[PDB]
Amino acid sequence: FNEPLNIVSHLNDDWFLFGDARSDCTYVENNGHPKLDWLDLDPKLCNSGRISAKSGNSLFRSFHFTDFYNYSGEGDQVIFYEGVNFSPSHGFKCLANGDNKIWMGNKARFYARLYEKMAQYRSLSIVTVSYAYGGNAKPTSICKDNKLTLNNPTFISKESNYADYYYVSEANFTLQGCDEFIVPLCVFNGHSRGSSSDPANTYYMDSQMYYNTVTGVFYGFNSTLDVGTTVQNPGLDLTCSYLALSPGNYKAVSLEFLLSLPSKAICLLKPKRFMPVQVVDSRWNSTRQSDNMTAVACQLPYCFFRNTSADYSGDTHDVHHGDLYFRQLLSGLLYNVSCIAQQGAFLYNNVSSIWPVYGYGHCPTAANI
Amino acid sequence: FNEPLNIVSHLNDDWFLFGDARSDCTYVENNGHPKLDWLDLDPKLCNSGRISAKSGNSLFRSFHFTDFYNYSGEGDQVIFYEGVNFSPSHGFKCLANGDNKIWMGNKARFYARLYEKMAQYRSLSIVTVSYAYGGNAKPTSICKDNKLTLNNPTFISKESNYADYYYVSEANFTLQGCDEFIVPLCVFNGHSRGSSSDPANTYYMDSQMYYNTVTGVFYGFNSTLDVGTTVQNPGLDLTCSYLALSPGNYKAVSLEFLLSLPSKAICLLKPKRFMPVQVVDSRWNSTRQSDNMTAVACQLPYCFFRNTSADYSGDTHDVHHGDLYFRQLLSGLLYNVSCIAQQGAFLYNNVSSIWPVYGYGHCPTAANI
Ligand SMILES: *[C@@H]1O[C@H](CO)[C@@H](O[C@@H]2O[C@H](CO)[C@@H](O)[C@H](O)[C@H]2NC(C)=O)[C@H](O)[C@H]1NC(C)=O
Ligand SMILES: *[C@@H]1O[C@H](CO)[C@@H](O[C@@H]2O[C@H](CO)[C@@H](O)[C@H](O)[C@H]2NC(C)=O)[C@H](O)[C@H]1NC(C)=O
Ligand SMILES: CO[C@]1(C(=O)O)C[C@H](NC(C)=O)[C@@H](NC(C)=O)[C@H]([C@H](O)[C@H](O)CO)O1
Ligand SMILES: CO[C@]1(C(=O)O)C[C@H](NC(C)=O)[C@@H](NC(C)=O)[C@H]([C@H](O)[C@H](O)CO)O1
Ligand SMILES: CO[C@]1(C(=O)O)C[C@H](NC(C)=O)[C@@H](NC(C)=O)[C@H]([C@H](O)[C@H](O)CO)O1
Ligand SMILES: CO[C@]1(C(=O)O)C[C@H](NC(C)=O)[C@@H](NC(C)=O)[C@H]([C@H](O)[C@H](O)CO)O1
Ligand SMILES: *[C@@H]1O[C@H](CO)[C@@H](O)[C@H](O)[C@H]1NC(C)=O
Ligand SMILES: *[C@@H]1O[C@H](CO)[C@@H](O)[C@H](O)[C@H]1NC(C)=O
Ligand SMILES: *[C@@H]1O[C@H](CO)[C@@H](O)[C@H](O)[C@H]1NC(C)=O
Ligand SMILES: *[C@@H]1O[C@H](CO)[C@@H](O)[C@H](O)[C@H]1NC(C)=O
Ligand SMILES: *[C@@H]1O[C@H](CO)[C@@H](O)[C@H](O)[C@H]1NC(C)=O
Ligand SMILES: *[C@@H]1O[C@H](CO)[C@@H](O)[C@H](O)[C@H]1NC(C)=O
Ligand SMILES: *[C@@H]1O[C@H](CO)[C@@H](O)[C@H](O)[C@H]1NC(C)=O
Ligand SMILES: *[C@@H]1O[C@H](CO)[C@@H](O)[C@H](O)[C@H]1NC(C)=O
Ligand SMILES: *[C@@H]1O[C@H](CO)[C@@H](O)[C@H](O)[C@H]1NC(C)=O
Ligand SMILES: *[C@@H]1O[C@H](CO)[C@@H](O)[C@H](O)[C@H]1NC(C)=O
Ligand SMILES: *[C@@H]1O[C@H](CO)[C@@H](O)[C@H](O)[C@H]1NC(C)=O
Ligand SMILES: *[C@@H]1O[C@H](CO)[C@@H](O)[C@H](O)[C@H]1NC(C)=O
Ligand SMILES: *[C@@H]1O[C@H](CO)[C@@H](O)[C@H](O)[C@H]1NC(C)=O
Ligand SMILES: *[C@@H]1O[C@H](CO)[C@@H](O)[C@H](O)[C@H]1NC(C)=O
Ligand code: NA
Ligand code: NA
Ligand SMILES: [Zn+2]
Ligand SMILES: [Zn+2]
Repeated sequence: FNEPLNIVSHLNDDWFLFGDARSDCTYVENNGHPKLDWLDLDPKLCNSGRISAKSGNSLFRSFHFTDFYNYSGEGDQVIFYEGVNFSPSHGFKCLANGDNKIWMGNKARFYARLYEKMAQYRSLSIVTVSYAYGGNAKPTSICKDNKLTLNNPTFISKESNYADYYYVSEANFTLQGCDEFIVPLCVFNGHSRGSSSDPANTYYMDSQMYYNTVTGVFYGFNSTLDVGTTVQNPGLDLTCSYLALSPGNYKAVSLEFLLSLPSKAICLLKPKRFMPVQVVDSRWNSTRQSDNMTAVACQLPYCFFRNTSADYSGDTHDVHHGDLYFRQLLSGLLYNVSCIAQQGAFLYNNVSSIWPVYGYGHCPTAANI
Repeated sequence: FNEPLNIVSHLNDDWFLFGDARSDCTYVENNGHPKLDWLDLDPKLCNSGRISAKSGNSLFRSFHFTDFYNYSGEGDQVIFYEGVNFSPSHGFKCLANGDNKIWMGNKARFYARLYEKMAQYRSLSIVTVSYAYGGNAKPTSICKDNKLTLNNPTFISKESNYADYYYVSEANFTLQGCDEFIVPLCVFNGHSRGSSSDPANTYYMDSQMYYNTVTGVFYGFNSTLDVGTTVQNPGLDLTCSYLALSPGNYKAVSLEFLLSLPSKAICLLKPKRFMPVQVVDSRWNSTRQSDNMTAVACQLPYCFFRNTSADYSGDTHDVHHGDLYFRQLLSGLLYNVSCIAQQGAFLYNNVSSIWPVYGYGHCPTAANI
């Protein structure tokens, strides 16, 4: 009786879900498909006011790239069912001889910070960050490929009067109107190039730091790897850490190569008593390559991870949308449960065959009578 | 039935207590006092092998000062009953016109890091940290008063050939043999002085950073305050942050004033599934001044704080040792409890009048039947 259920759910109506096409009731198509057949989410929840979901997008994608959706929502119990729209299938690298594995590392670090913080705050949104820069140089899109253009962090070009990239540069940015801010601090970790026409032996070791002008605390990232931009010595790409910062005026200081600074932040608002987030595995049908970086990110005590036992097997829309087992996993959002724990959700508050571990809510005992 | 108990306890025999005189069975006195009358700990636990406690000491005191006890112990459920041996009663400042409130801030930040980490590791000890320094200058005891001498971090003197303190200096240190290390990164935040004979208008703005040579990550602290070393402009003292670092070779870089680096670290070993620490309020009889910095440090989800409802009222030894209510609070270490939660310990695993919140162990229900 009352065994843990492999679902995501909620203790009361104070919940919120962040998603992609599989939770996006506003997507439109014109064909002979059944209505809303791309959904894993139950159509009854489309008008709940508790969903922020966009076909083709993810939190990581909107945070870093020009393909932007303003994910926003507030709840005590926060659930995520997204991530797949930045995966190894996309194969993103900043440069021709870059490394998607670095980008998978970035994915894991971003989601780990996000989940940790969303166990402690009710409200999430994505805000623009402005800068003040004393020179005439403008932003440059150093990191992109044929389908995605990175725009966070911003990279400022070299000033015209400088002959090389061995310069110090800086700009200030303001973080205002949120309790905490997640921003990226990144570096090209390796031997960077100014231009293709430069001598083979001239390269740069990118350095970047952010400095709080009031408190005087700074966090920094220097290049240490031997990887580069050529076929002979490949592997250079953009490594990012994700910092949780208090409101204030900040100084971005670059000691070598291009200045970078945040253009977007995750805005965190309204502290709550600690409540773990729930994360649903977000993957393709195995005809495409997926990753487990959200699983790497989802750790105790701040996150509970839920997954099915099968390939993602689309019903009518295509192979990648409308899976029976993910539909059943999400069906727990249709009702309240007594307790949400590591093993799953416990429907009833009284007795179970299994002891809940890391239980939240009104949890049952597994004692006799 | 089975209401939460205001005690510290354990789920099984896999527990450990860090303490001071009130848990130290090895202290000796020669008088007409009853045997072991300074203890709050039950004498039955003196030979348990689960206690690391020293009269006159605390974790913070041994971490920072020459009055050192090698606190060491391992357990799944970790309990702390210490802290009072660095308090406002001691009135410690690095300098004549310093600020004990800065030192209380340091106390809170140290214990917050320690409690957080001891919810995630079984084993704690204090290890020495060595350095490599390319100059001839030796350590100097810049921070002390009439009863305490700070020795962590170490401060290296100016080289003889330098005329002033506007120099860059560095030294490397190795962290080896632990899974993680807590070390202090500190700065004199204000207008520092080279010497009393210097012109009134010459002062220094202390800067310090630690840099991981392999990964290239650095963490830094610059001076920003206007406080100083004189009666006219007082308040300068040593502000410290407490960093959790992985094993490796590190570089301490000082851009101004004296170079500082770790001489001691908290050695963290043996990852465990998340289990909150229990902290007992550590204060004097109110004839002396206490602080609540361990309470500020003890936050959810990593720590449960326990306190009595009375002044600390010593029985026979003196006013500061052997309190009835603290004796009863610690008596929970004599037996196992089913569940340890935010409200207190629940003895039985089946039913209670109260729903456990943030429960660990085999927790009861408050449902009917
Ligand atoms: C991080 O990288 C920067 C940029 O290369 C380093 O700054 C230079 O360091 C070298 C020697 O260490 C000096 O010769 C340069 O004059 C420094 N400044 C500039 C503006 O180039 C910086 O030292 C590195 N950080 C650490 C902690 O080693
Ligand atoms: C932290 O403080 C150090 C030491 O004062 C700063 O280093 C100096 O900065 C000024 C201008 O910002 C330069 O004129 C000096 O030449 C710098 N170097 C040295 C060795 O004095 C450092 O800039 C401060 N950090 C930040 C992020 O502002
Ligand atoms: C090419 O792949 C994507 C896209 O990159 O936008 C992925 C979307 N999937 C998710 C999970 O967000 C997919 N949406 C649906 C309803 O099929 C869309 C959609 O097929 C196209 O925008 C229109 O065909 O395409
Ligand atoms: C496309 O390849 C590269 C190159 O290897 O030359 C990548 C460089 N980026 C890094 C991180 O090493 C890029 N540098 C700048 C400052 O834009 C240069 C540059 O854009 C071009 O060579 C044009 O000068 O191009
Ligand atoms: C002066 O205060 C202290 C000390 O600074 O060491 C505090 C000790 N208290 C704690 C809680 O650790 C106290 N211990 C006992 C058993 O009385 C000792 C002790 O009185 C002296 O070492 C010997 O009298 O003195
Ligand atoms: C005792 O007072 C002070 C002072 O104000 O002169 C404190 C200084 N410390 C700070 C942090 O400002 C100290 N400086 C050094 C480098 O030792 C000097 C110095 O020891 C003496 O003046 C002897 O030169 O003394
Ligand atoms: C996103 O929505 C939030 C909530 O209204 C808002 O504060 C924020 O400025 C928006 N961001 C962008 C980039 O439109
Ligand atoms: C950035 O802030 C610093 C410190 O307050 C200031 O000195 C500097 O002038 C600012 N930068 C710009 C471009 O205004
Ligand atoms: C993610 O996948 C890798 C490679 O298969 C594996 O080593 C790792 O344990 C996985 N992590 C999680 C949390 O599932
Ligand atoms: C989820 O389950 C599928 C099928 O069992 C498996 O391929 C996938 O690796 C699992 N996800 C994670 C993050 O381990
Ligand atoms: C993908 O989805 C289809 C259709 O649901 C399913 O039959 C198949 O098992 C899945 N996997 C692969 C590799 O085709
Ligand atoms: C969930 O509980 C709330 C009260 O906390 C109630 O308003 C709501 O109707 C419940 N939801 C369902 C689907 O029964
Ligand atoms: C709960 O367990 C205790 C200890 O065995 C017992 O005294 C009590 O009767 C039990 N209560 C119920 C409702 O089973
Ligand atoms: C403290 O004890 C531990 C455990 O034996 C040991 O590893 C460490 O080196 C000791 N530290 C000092 C400073 O004696
Ligand atoms: C400290 O390490 C750095 C980087 O590996 C090295 O360049 C430097 O020589 C070392 N310092 C000393 C004093 O050996
Ligand atoms: C500590 O004491 C201060 C001053 O009385 C008070 O403002 C603060 O709330 C206290 N904090 C805790 C956690 O008890
Ligand atoms: C513990 O209780 C005493 C007496 O009620 C009180 O003075 C003290 O401030 C309490 N401790 C904290 C940390 O609040
Ligand atoms: C301190 O301890 C004594 C002796 O136990 C007790 O009577 C008194 O109430 C306590 N407080 C003060 C301020 O003396
Ligand atoms: C606590 O439980 C353990 C078994 O987990 C047992 O060995 C021990 O005797 C118990 N302690 C007491 C004081 O009963
Ligand atoms: C637990 O609660 C459910 C729902 O009311 C009920 O069906 C069941 O009989 C209860 N079990 C016990 C032992 O009270
Ligand atoms: Na840079
Ligand atoms: Na310094
Ligand atoms: Zn369709
Ligand atoms: Zn005595």
